[PDB]
Amino acid sequence: PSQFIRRDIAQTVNGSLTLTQQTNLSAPLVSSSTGEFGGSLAANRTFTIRNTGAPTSIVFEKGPASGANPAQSMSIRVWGNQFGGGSDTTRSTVFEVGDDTSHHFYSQRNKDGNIAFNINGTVMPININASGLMNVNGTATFGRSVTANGEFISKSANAFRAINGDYGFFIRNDASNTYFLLTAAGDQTGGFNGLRPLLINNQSGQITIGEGLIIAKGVTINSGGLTVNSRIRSQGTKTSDLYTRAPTSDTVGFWSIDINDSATYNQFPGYFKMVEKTNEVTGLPYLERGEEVKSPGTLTQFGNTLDSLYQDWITYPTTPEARTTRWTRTWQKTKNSWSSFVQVFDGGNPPQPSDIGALPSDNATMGNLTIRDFLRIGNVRIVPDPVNKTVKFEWVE
Amino acid sequence: PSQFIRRDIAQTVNGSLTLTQQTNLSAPLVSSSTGEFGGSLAANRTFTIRNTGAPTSIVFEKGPASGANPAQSMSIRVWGNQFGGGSDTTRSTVFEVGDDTSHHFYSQRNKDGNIAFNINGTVMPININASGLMNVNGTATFGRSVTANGEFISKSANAFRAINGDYGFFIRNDASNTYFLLTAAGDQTGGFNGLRPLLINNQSGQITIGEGLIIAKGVTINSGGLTVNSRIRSQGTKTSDLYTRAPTSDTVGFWSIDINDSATYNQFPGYFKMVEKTNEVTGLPYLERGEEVKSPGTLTQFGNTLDSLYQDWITYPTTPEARTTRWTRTWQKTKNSWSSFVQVFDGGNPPQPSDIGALPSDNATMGNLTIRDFLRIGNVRIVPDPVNKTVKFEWV
Amino acid sequence: PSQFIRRDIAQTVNGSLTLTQQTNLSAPLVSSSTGEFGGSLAANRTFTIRNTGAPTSIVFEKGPASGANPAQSMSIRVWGNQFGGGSDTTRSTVFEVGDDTSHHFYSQRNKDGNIAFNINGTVMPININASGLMNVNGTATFGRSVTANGEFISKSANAFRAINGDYGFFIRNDASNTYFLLTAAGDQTGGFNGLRPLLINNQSGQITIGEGLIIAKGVTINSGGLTVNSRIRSQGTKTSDLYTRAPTSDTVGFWSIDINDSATYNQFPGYFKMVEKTNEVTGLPYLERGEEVKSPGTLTQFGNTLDSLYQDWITYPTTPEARTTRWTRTWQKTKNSWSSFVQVFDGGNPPQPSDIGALPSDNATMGNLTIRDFLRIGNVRIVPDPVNKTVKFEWVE
Repeated sequence: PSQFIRRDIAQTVNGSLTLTQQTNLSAPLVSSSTGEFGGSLAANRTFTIRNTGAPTSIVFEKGPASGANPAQSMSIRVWGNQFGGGSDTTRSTVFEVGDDTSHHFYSQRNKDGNIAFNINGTVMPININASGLMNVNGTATFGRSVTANGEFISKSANAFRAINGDYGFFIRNDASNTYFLLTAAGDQTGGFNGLRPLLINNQSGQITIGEGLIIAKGVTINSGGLTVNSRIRSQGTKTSDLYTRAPTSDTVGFWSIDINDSATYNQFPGYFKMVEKTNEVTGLPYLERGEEVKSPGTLTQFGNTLDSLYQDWITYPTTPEARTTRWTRTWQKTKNSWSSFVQVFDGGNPPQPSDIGALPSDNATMGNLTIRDFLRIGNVRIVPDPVNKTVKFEWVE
Repeated sequence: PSQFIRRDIAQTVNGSLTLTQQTNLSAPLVSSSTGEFGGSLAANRTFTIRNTGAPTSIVFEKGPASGANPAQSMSIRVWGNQFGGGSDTTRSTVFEVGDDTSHHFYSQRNKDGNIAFNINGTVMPININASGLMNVNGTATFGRSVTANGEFISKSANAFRAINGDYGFFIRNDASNTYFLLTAAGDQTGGFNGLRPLLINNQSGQITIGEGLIIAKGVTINSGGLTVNSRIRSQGTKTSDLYTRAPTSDTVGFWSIDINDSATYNQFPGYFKMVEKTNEVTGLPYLERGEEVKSPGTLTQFGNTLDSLYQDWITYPTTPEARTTRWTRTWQKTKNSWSSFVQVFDGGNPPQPSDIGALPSDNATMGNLTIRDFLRIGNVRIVPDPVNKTVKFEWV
Repeated sequence: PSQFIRRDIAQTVNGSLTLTQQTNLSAPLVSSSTGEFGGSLAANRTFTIRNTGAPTSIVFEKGPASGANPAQSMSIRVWGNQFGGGSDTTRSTVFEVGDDTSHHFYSQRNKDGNIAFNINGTVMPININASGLMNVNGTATFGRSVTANGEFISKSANAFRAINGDYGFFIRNDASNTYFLLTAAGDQTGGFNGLRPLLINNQSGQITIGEGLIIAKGVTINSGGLTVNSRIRSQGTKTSDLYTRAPTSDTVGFWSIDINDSATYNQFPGYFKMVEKTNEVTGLPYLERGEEVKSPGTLTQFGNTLDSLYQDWITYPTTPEARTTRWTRTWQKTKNSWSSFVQVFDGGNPPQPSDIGALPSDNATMGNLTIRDFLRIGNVRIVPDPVNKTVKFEWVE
């Protein structure tokens, strides 16, 4: 009648067909319902998951817990919240991959049009090459060098540290001063010890070096002077020829030298032996200069130029009866020579009557003497007697 | 004939069927055409998108703009340009994910066989662990420490900066000199102010410290000497026992001490009062020594060693008629003592006849004198007369 | 009869049907077998790949090597090894994308529940924003500034380097000392040259500056003193008023000045041209002062305070007959004046009899003299003759 199906015209089948043989189609299959295949599936070029009100997804089933199967099912879901009316409408288009516990990753176009790729864990690339910015909130470690075309800036008080062997060296800006500091040995990442090698006042720029300073190749203080607690050893260059050496631009200035070798000090002036004499009349001692004796001594130079330069020589005693005598000379640029050392006159080295043209206090001899008022010999006074053009001899008493 | 579908052998059906009940299959479905399901679809194990000349893709539709739908449709496409597509041939195999506007990301293998994973925006992981290298073209910020097993190199003139509080401190290599510099207060990322704490010349390595230098625990200049503009205060260690103090390795050298306290300066030589007298005969004045007067003074030492060491003591006046006198002594290592201070003779402090063994210029007494030529008394010469065995007198 | 298909009840079919027109479904399609579509395919909302023991995948075919086709096929596979009984069972759930040669990338959740996203090559984002840690094993390069809230630490002996123009400057902790060093010109990334600008001893903190030091705005040594090899030029500030200038807190201390200009040196003491006289009886010479002659000289100051301050003036000869004479003075704080310069007495500049109140040895005149024992004139001794209350004459031969 029409309870059987036609091969030639359109037809509506109201019984469930089971097809036990291969079904072939050469025209569109259009269903308003589901498809289920117990074997594999293939289609040409494009698979489209259609959306009529809910986000689209692919589900990868986990299957039995055996072989190469995963522990959880996963999905790809394409969704957003721009149209959902929540407190957040900024997740405009999201491609999210995850399992039953949480997403693994997603890409997202924000409502602002920018794209994010979120990874819910650790990203493990080989190389990284980012065209834009980097931020990293946690600790960072690099296995090799780090080069920047810009500046390195630290907001940590301990800012820059170099660790090698037993010690950390570091630069610390504590807001008041910037310090160059060192760790205890074996505490290389830790705090500063008690050493204060160098600091810089952040306000004034003034530097304090706290554990001693050695300088090679000269020092010049341009301004402000120098204060020293509590001695200066200005050590002159000691040469065999100090007695005759012309100064140079390198040897001008202040220094002292200990001339302690006889080959040198024998060329220099000595001390003088002194004999303590007694004035017969008054009993007061006076020193009579005796023989010169060569001695070690200190040579001290002063003055800063090849014109302005002088020296002092101060003998020091090394034998039990040795005395000390000082001597002076001045550099004579126009003569290209040192003046001859002259003796300083002092209470240990007094000028002698013959040095100055003074009559000795006793046992004296002279060419001539003029007496205006009287000469007394023993108890006789000799006085002028001009009225008789002679002298009177007055026995006293 | 029969135009009815045989239930028993192979049948080509040439009208459109419309199946209202569940359709079961137990053998392959094989179509040369499209499929469209208005409900969900499932398959076992594997889904293959066949490629007969155009790249394969999955399209995820956006649907109506409501609920949890995305604003744009997305696609996964597997494509390349090694065999076509304009000028680039190096993108061999690309797995691209994106929306109607642009890709979000892709992986590719290039023609040389290397893999890139491109993200068209911000990658936001928790941790990063890269086995190879890193390049970042833009500014970088780190929330905690940054440790490198290698060196940190900056190609920026301002190279390394430590900011804390009001100030940035920084090292600047300007190509000529390397400077340690400071910002103005509250300009911590900015340029250097006028301070010049320290620079190093890049050619000579000579250092200039520009805002003063304090040093503790000693200074030694190994070579090249020292030049100072424009004074040196070498301040000796003032102790109560300076008069008797033996030098030590610490106190040898040059210094000066102001001995201003009588407890100490009373131990040292004073100045001498002096009275100007006039020689009656010549009219020429001379200074006659009187009482010693204790006085503050400057003690200055010279010499660098326990052998080579001497001192000067220069009194300074603190009362209106006070004079000034210098005194000297030498350290005597072998006797373990300072020599006694001796007075310096100078124009303000001349020797006296008593110091030198000389007769005073008048009112004098002596034991004996010998006169070779003549003794004149008033206007009479007393001379010897051999032809008489005595003296003779001669007027004028 | 039942050689045709019934159109109104359930019908098992055992022929192979070939449908040449569009097939329309309005109820589920349920197959135990495969599906293959030579055109495109679409479903609504969800696609599920079922798993009955082997991991699920999608395969994207490369097709012919033409147009916009890829060089290799790709797949997405969701798989694991937790259940496989192998030596690694930690890869619990893996979402893996790759081609015929290898994976490109994968996400996984491990057995510990943590997520990794592995990229088998170079990750190329625009920006990076990591909420956790960063480790990079290879070389790192940064195009702009690098700012850390924490400390920068290097474990490299050469730790921090600033390159500009021809030179690298760097800080090197070699485990013994920390050095500030410089490259040769044009070797900006290389080793140190021979320069030693600054180093810090890691154990003591002592600093050595090796290529000279200039300091401006003053130096103070708080402790430990100063040693200088091998001279000190303490250069006083030379003003026109040095003769009368009161000291100030800036000018106290030790210095020397070369007073080489007559406008200034004519205000200071001169030297004396000396005149040699000869004792008539001994033939021994003695010097006395001739004319004073103004001269350039060295002015040297000593002392540290406005109380404790003195000066020396040492003339230097600039002509044949010129001689060096020294002069001294003391700052008198309570009088607010320098003492008058007084002449130093020395061998070149001895005191005269008239300076000391001594009788001249030659050609002397005095008011009175008392002789106790004898006066001899030529060959006659005049002696006290107390027995005859006079004086006795005694010719001596």
